[PDB]
Amino acid sequence: MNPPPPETSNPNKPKRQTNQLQYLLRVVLKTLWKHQFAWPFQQPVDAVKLNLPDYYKIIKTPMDMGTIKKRLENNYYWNAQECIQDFNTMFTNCYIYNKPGDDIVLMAEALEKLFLQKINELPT
Ligand SMILES: CC(=O)Nc1cc(Nc2ccccn2)c2cccc(O)c2n1
Repeated sequence: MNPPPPETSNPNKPKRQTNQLQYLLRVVLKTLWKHQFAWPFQQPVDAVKLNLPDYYKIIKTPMDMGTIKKRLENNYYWNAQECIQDFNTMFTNCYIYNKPGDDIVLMAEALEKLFLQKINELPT
């Protein structure tokens, strides 16, 4: 079945709220959330509902925009680079599990190119 989702709070992890992390929630995430290809990434992969029983045998660092959202809302991150790593992990997983030109990869590559032009400039 499905593994536990990644943690969205951790009381012994130091937390911070920088200007660039506010921008990742308020601006970067909340617009990517609205893209037409955003739905498969708005929650952890449900390997049971999707009949992908091999997903979590291949992917061992799962990540998804729904986890990132709760992490941003809970001030989980020390800095913006930690949150950007989570985004890249989400995109990289999708390219590892699937193959060039799959419908899901096209969705991810569309989000990823949008993600890059949106983080091109972060606040100060
Ligand atoms: C062969 C295959 O179904 N691959 C998939 C399917 C996903 N979500 C879905 C969900 C519903 C229908 C089809 N697809 C998916 C999601 C996130 C990351 C991934 O790597 C994914 N890979």
